[PDB]
Amino acid sequence: KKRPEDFKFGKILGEGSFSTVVLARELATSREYAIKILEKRHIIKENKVPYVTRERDVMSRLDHPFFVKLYFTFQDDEKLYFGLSYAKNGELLKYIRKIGSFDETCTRFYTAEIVSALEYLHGKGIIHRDLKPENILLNEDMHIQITDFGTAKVLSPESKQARANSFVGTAQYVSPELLTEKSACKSSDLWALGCIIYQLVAGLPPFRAGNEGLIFAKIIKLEYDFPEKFFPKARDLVEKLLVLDATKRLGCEEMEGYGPLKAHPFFESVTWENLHQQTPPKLT
Ligand SMILES: Nc1ncnc2[nH]cnc12
Repeated sequence: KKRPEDFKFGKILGEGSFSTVVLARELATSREYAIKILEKRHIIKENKVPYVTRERDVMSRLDHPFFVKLYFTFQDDEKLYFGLSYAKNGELLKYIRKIGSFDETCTRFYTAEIVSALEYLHGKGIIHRDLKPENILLNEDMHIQITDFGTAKVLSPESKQARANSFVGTAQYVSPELLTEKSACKSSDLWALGCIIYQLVAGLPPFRAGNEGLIFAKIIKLEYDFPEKFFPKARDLVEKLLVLDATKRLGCEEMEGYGPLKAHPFFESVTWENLHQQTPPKLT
């Protein structure tokens, strides 16, 4: 292949430090895409080529309903273009802020979608490393579409790699092992999941401060509290995820993976099959 003139560009969906995402319609098919556009001069000058390459390589591996899809890539002299699925309802974070928190049914449903997504991702040997509500988009049907793969890692199957050495993430969601051991693992995403479940119920993530270093100090000490009213089985689940030892988090490989996590009592009423076809509960 496609070229820019094959599309009609509409509204700007997002502006980042080195990318712009624009809604577009492909003329020959009438399909809508979110097109992420990178200016080559800028990505070269600012040493972002590895992250752009990583995003393309990781997204090309993914095929599951709970991820943003990469349908095509093309470039011209100035720019690289990634054709992505359009998530019309934007970031999960927007809904947390607006409603303040989610009821139990909605927490359960969205948590189950995230767990299903992570099961798929980790089953492919990929760590996200920057899981957070801003990176969990919502499609027109209000199912999740996880994005932001330029800081993800494909663990090498040939070496049975478990640990990744790049320092990436977001302070509120970063795992203690990355801070203290300088590496992340698949279980690092389970720590982020714990933060996210907490945030859905309480309205804010559990380790928070106006300076990143203050957050790091709390993470490494497991310094957080629950508000007095927090759904008890969700509290139990969070306490099984926000564990300093990454080999002791429910869902991790050392604990036999996603079957035991899906078996947690908080999920007793979830039907895991065809979750992407179930009608999400309305957010109120
Ligand atoms: N795929 C997408 N859909 C909607 N907004 C986005 N912002 C970044 N990627 C997006």
